[PDB]
Amino acid sequence: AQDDSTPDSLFAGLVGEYYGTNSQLNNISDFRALVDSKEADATFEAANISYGRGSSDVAKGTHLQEFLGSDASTLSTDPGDNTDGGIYLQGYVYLEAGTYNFKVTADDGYEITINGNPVATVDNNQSVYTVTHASFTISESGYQAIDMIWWDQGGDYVFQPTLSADGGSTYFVLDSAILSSTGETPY
Ligand SMILES: OC[C@H]1O[C@H](O[C@H]2O[C@H](CO)[C@@H](O)[C@H](O)[C@H]2O)[C@H](O)[C@@H](O)[C@@H]1O
Ligand SMILES: [Ca+2]
Ligand SMILES: [Ca+2]
Ligand SMILES: [Ca+2]
Ligand SMILES: [Ca+2]
Ligand SMILES: [Ca+2]
Ligand SMILES: [Ca+2]
Ligand SMILES: [Ca+2]
Repeated sequence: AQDDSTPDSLFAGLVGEYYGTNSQLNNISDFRALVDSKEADATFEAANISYGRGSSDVAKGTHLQEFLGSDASTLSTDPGDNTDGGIYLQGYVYLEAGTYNFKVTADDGYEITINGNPVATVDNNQSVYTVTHASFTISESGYQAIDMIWWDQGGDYVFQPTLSADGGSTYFVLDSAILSSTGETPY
C-alpha cells in the first residue's frame, strides 16, 4: 500500500535495486548491510526473474546488463565497476491459497521472503547450485508481499528462483503474469 507522499510506479514486476561494493560479500547479512548503507547504484523493473549465467564478476563492465537480460532496459543508470554486487527486489506476487515451494539455482547466495517469512535461504557463497526448498503455505488468495536478495562475491553469477504450486512436479519463473510492484492489478 501507499506509505508516503511519492506516487509509485505500477508495473508487472518487482521493484529492483542493484548495489555494488569493493568489500567482500560473504553472507546475507553482508549484502543487507550494503543495501542499508547507501542509495541503490541502479534501479530497475524485475519482470522476468531468471538472471544469468555469466562470468567475470556481475559488478564489472556490462555484466549486470547481461545478467538482467530482458529487464536491463529498465535500468536507471549503468553502474560503474565494483568487485562485488547484488540485487534487492520487493513487491507483490499473486498466489492462490495453497502450498508452494521454491527451487532456486544460484551463484552466490540469496534469501526470499513471502509475507515477511523466509522461504528460501542460502547464507553463504557458492558456485552454481540448485536447492529444492521446503514447502510453505499461503492462507489467503491474492497479492502476497515478496522480497528477494541475491549477490555475487565475484566470478560466475546466476539467479533463477522457480516456484511450484503442485508439490514439486512443475515449476515456474516469477514474471509479469503474476508480479505487481504495488499490489494493485497491472494492465
Ligand atoms: O566460492 C564461491 C565461488 O566459487 C567459484 O569460484 C571459486 O571456484 C572456481 C572454480 O573452482 C575458481 O576458479 C575460483 O577462483 C574460486 O573463487 C565460482 O566461480 C564463483 O562464482 C563463486 O562465487
Ligand atoms: Ca510511495
Ligand atoms: Ca538503501
Ligand atoms: Ca557497468
Ligand atoms: Ca537472460
Ligand atoms: Ca526489456
Ligand atoms: Ca569479492
Ligand atoms: Ca560468484
